[PDB]
Amino acid sequence: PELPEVETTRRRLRPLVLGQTLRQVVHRDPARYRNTALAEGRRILEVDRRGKFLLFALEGGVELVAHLGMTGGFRLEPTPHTRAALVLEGRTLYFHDPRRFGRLFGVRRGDYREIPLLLRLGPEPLSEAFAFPGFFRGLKESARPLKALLLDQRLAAGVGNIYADEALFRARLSPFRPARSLTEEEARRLYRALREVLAEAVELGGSTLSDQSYRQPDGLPGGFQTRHAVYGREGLPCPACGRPVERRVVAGRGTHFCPTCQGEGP
Amino acid sequence: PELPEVETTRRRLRPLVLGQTLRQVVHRDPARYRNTALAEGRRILEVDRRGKFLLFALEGGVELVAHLGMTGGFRLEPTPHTRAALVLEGRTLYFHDPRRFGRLFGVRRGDYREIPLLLRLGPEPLSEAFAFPGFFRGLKESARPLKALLLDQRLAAGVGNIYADEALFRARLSPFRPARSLTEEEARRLYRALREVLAEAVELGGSTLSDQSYRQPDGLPGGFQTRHAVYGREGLPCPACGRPVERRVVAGRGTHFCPTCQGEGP
Ligand SMILES: [Zn+2]
Ligand SMILES: [Zn+2]
Repeated sequence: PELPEVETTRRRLRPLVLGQTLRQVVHRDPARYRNTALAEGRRILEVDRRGKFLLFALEGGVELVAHLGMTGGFRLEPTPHTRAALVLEGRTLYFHDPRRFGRLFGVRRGDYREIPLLLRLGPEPLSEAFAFPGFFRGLKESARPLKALLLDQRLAAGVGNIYADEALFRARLSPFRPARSLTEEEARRLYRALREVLAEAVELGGSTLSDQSYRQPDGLPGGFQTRHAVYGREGLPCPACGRPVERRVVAGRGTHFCPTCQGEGP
Repeated sequence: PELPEVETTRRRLRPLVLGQTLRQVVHRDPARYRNTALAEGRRILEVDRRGKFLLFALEGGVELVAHLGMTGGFRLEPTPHTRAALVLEGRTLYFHDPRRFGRLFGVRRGDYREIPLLLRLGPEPLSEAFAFPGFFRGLKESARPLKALLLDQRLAAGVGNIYADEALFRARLSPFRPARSLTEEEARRLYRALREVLAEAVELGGSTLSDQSYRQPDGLPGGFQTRHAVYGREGLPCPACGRPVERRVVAGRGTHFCPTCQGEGP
């Protein structure tokens, strides 16, 4: 679940939760679900998103921050691996998290000292805060692989494997070359590709694949998967040159790409 | 402060905080003021008292429990020893506490796992629930000194040194005799005296001793100390027989009494 999936969740949850009192946050894991008691007995005023985090604005200056990791998603009905429940006046949201990567943080509005990942997040890719000047600066400030850097979310929040892979293919750039090795012309292509890929994905309700671990609360599948050029298409023809898409796993991280179009491969 | 001082605080504060939004509980001592963030951003629905505890009932099923201790008190103006502040929309309450014995507890309504005393407190002395049969039975089961049973609070919630001493004098009973040694007639006198002294102390707004430690919220002193017969009057004339009031200490525990009038005197 990346920015497009989480943004879709935010948009779909608003109609179902705005105005409702969050009666209780039921769970049995104070290590992963921190200070949730702070959020109880408060009316939900809004649902915001920062990166991949979901932030429920609660009456009285409090926020319930949700980290939807890599499985953790909210459902309208309980599941065998539901680890927490947000009990509202009219309905209940169940936190489906098979691999316990999810997190919840009851905090005073804006106080993210205990949420390091949220604290260092770069600007919102689809906002005016994500400007090319700063983007270019950040790239030249790093010698690490271009892909890896994008995943750190310091240059752009919410970017994961799917969209980094699709943006790199769109911009025709190797995911493995040094970030600072990019020319202004190239960096500009990636800047645009990243923004266009993310925007399109949001418009199509995100991507929905096989395992489909992550599901939207209404169960409506996304449609950006129909635009995937490389992600999840290993062995299939590159949509540009027909060459079989390659999937290389480096440092435990899998990356889809076309060796020909992205200047890599054997 | 004992039941009378705490009750006076409750009565004085209610007209000032009822219906007000508790915006924040300001302090920098999480050791003594625990989970206060739980109470923030909630309207104050009531200010209850159980024994010597003050409880602010907050919208959303939360309670801010306050234990004053030896020198704790809420003031309408800040003091050199203010340890915390309850910032309301219309005003601010300051928790004055020179000796730092006071404590604050933010808790879900009813969850007194951290304040067990609050769960075992006996009936409220000035209530229909405080009955003689139970009181008498409670005394007949103890070989411990009468006064110790008045301080237990499982028998008489809210009673401390001042009112135990004063009740015992009014009832003309030895503070040091075994609780069980009392006859039913003696027990009935102590029962009545205890209730009258507390009721009277409440009427006069609590007791402001020599240390001038206790003061109502606005700063005005209580006025029951003028009715004191033996407390804080060691060496002064008993008001009934003119003999010098004595003060026996038991392991850091003073007890004022008239030897002659209260069946003692060696
Ligand atoms: Zn290709
Ligand atoms: Zn006397």
